[PDB]
Amino acid sequence: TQSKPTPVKPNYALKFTLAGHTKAVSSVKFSPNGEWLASSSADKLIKIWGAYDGKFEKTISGHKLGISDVAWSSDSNLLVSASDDKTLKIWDVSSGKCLKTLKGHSNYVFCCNFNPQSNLIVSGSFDESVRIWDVKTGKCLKTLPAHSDPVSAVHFNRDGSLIVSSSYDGLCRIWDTASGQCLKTLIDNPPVSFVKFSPNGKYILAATLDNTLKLWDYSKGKCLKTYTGHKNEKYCIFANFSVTGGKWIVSGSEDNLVYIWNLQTKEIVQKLQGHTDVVISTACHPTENIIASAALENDKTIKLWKSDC
Ligand SMILES: COc1ccc(Br)cc1S(=O)(=O)Nc1cc(Cl)ccc1O
Repeated sequence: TQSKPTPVKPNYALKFTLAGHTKAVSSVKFSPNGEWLASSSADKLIKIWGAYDGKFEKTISGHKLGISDVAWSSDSNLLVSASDDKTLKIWDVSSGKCLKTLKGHSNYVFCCNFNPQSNLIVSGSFDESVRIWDVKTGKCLKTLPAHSDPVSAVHFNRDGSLIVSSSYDGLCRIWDTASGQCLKTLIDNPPVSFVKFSPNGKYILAATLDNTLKLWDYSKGKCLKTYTGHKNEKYCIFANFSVTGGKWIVSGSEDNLVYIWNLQTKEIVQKLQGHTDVVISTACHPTENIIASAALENDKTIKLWKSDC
């Protein structure tokens, strides 16, 4: 009498629009505890918003130029941001203040993430390097000469033992965190604009600037699934796994829509309309069927969408 729900499609609908940034939004992320959404922007600001109701909570300031990415610690108490001012900053969310400024990159910092233990941060920069930083001291532990063009994404796996990086040089590389040495290079060679590890730890989801998302088994070098129909030839647009309800892949797009695909069949199951510029970033809530999306400078808003499945 116990049955398994299996949705053909979700029904995400617009619930709230979050206004307040004054330039393009660059990233949105839900806190691990589900309570908050953080956004970053070219306007040099981080904003915090209620994850369930969209209500503005606070602004966090101090970078001297625009910000490309922001990421939460596992306990939801810290943020790290990556800026054009060549630094990362670690923030105490409660106080709103900067704890540490991570100095060492020689050009814009584009991407960042804590490891799950949250004692480390990983960054990637226009300077073509990946850096690994100690949270407690705020100092650089390792500099990896990772790529030969800007680094577009960095992500740790679930125990922090591996980092995956992507670059406009066309490569995805897997690094051993403890030693900094490369375990594998995945290779046409179109620019890779986003990558992250999959929920089961075995795959990487990679976006390339040829309008294509691919799910790769990184150990076998085999592409398992491919998702198309969206537009992505210019911007580094995040992609997500939606793990709370039906199994979906989510991404923004240069045609101003959020795209959602069936993980297994690869068919588009919904397109979310409402933004008025490129949707550069999307995020999926960790426990509820909620999506956040954010757009470039003609729009400058974040939208929260909710589904029943
Ligand atoms: C547990 O893993 C999840 C869970 C949710 C999602 Br959305 C993706 C993954 S996965 O990408 O890591 N594994 C996977 C891949 C395919 Cl192609 C088919 C079925 C799968 O469970």
